[PDB]
Amino acid sequence: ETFTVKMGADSGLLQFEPANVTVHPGDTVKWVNNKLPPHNILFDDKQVPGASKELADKLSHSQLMFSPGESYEITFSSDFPAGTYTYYCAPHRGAGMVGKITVEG
Ligand SMILES: [Cu+2]
Ligand SMILES: [K+]
Ligand SMILES: [K+]
Ligand SMILES: [Zn+2]
Repeated sequence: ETFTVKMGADSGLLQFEPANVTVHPGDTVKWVNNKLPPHNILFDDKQVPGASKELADKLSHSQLMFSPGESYEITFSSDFPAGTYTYYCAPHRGAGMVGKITVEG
């Protein structure tokens, strides 16, 4: 299954929408650039299962997305550890533009 997360709410709020997503192995999360760009998607090393920097760096899309409809996807395959992956947008960090993917297992 694919879950679409908007970067910037339709309401014009600096939020990921939905901010919290629960996922099963094999699912994809697709971020779509929506309102009030730019946005990016950063996972800190201590905010993914096992605190793996190698994992968090692979998943982080640090490059800025400016155009509506730009997208980035992660397929959380069985290669991914179960647990929480907490992320944020650097440009809007002070606005609380944060999210969390929970991979069940
Ligand atoms: Cu943002
Ligand atoms: K993070
Ligand atoms: K940062
Ligand atoms: Zn860190």
